[PDB]
Amino acid sequence: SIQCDLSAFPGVKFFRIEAIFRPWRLPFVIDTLSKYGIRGLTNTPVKGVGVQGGSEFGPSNLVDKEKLDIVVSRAQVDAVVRLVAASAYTGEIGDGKIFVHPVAEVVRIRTAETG
Amino acid sequence: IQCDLSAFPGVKFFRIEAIFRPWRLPFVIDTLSKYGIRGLTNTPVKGVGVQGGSFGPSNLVDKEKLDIVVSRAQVDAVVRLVAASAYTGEIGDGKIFVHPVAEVVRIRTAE
Amino acid sequence: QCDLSAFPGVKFFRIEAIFRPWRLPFVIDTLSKYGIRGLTNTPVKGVGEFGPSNLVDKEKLDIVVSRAQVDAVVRLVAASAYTGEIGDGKIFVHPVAEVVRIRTAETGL
Ligand SMILES: Nc1ncnc2c1ncn2[C@@H]1O[C@H](COP(=O)(O)OP(=O)(O)OP(=O)(O)O)[C@@H](O)[C@H]1O
Ligand SMILES: Nc1ncnc2c1ncn2[C@@H]1O[C@H](COP(=O)(O)OP(=O)(O)OP(=O)(O)O)[C@@H](O)[C@H]1O
Ligand SMILES: O=C(O)CCC(=O)C(=O)O
Ligand SMILES: O=C(O)CCC(=O)C(=O)O
Ligand SMILES: [Mg+2]
Ligand SMILES: [Mg+2]
Repeated sequence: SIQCDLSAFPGVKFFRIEAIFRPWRLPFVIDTLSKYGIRGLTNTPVKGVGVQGGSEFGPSNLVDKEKLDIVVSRAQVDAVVRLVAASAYTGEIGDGKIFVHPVAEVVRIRTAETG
Repeated sequence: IQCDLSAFPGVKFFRIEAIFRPWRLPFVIDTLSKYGIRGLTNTPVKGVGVQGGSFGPSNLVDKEKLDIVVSRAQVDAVVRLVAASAYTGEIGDGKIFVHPVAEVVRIRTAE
Repeated sequence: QCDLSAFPGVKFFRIEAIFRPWRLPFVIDTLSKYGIRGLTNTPVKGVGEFGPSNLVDKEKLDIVVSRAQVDAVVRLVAASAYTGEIGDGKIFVHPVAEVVRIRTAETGL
């Protein structure tokens, strides 16, 4: 099981899960998150390369990907990374990468509610 | 709004990322520009919050994102500015996230 | 010499550069030739009765690297995205907690 190392971020309450994967898997990934009860997410189309350099490389070799950013509590990181990795997986190069980033604060605009 | 940055001692810069209704973008940008905040970066995005949209990809709602990097001391004020201008009073107004930043470099004058 | 000392223990960092779109091919070429192991591109807009505003297209690169590579990569990006006129953009360095490769479940490294 995926175990994310958050030890260099003691006291951080919230993390951002940034998942970049094949565009055709977006509905699967979203269904898996919806079923788990995910409390929100943001989707952006991006382009990129990993270790294999696309397709040296140039802009023409960058490959279309879908990105999701999912801010979750610390306690939910591993579960959510695991769900997104499992849903996005095919077993071939280019299946994606997940970056976990620390978040200092969350503020709901409608209410001014923080934390 | 008070922002808890105690977990990041010694961090000098933060990124304020606001995701909000597209129609409020000109209001948010005007309020920030008038207050003297620069370096705004805008990306259109699609999303859901706690109510699960308008769930599947067709329930994702268009939103506008604005990212601004400020110093630690400026976070609370800039967060408040953004919140006040994005506000409408209805669910779906948006969220603001604050993120630590290690370093800032201006390309035109990089050493 | 990027000051990463408020991030003890953090292994990976994200280099985020926002710059003129016409410089994209050259930035990519430079990083490719130098041997970069990954990047992500996003188009974004800079913000240049309501006051007079203008949205200006820019290109964004996010490049996650190990600590040791941060200064070299920042230097190459700065040099390739430079024109010397006002409006060249900015580079930020952000801490990253974890990196997971989906195909393999491999983390870290
Ligand atoms: N170091 C990195 N920095 C920023 N973005 C990255 C990086 N590595 C990968 N990405 C992004 O994630 C996408 C998917 O990467 P990819 O799945 O090809 O990873 P990889 O490490 O090459 O693994 P694999 O060997 O399975 O292909 C890339 O197209 C790019 O958008
Ligand atoms: N946990 C999250 N992770 C990442 N993005 C999110 C998260 N929650 C909200 N967002 C982004 O912010 C947008 C606005 O969220 P919204 O304002 O609906 O927040 P909410 O917590 O549901 O507040 P409210 O009850 O006022 O609707 C979303 O459409 C999405 O793009
Ligand atoms: O993204 C792909 O579909 C293949 C290319 C790849 O894995 C890479 O550039 O790392
Ligand atoms: O974004 C909206 O307009 C309403 C939907 C919502 O608030 C949500 O999904 O959380
Ligand atoms: Mg790859
Ligand atoms: Mg909502």
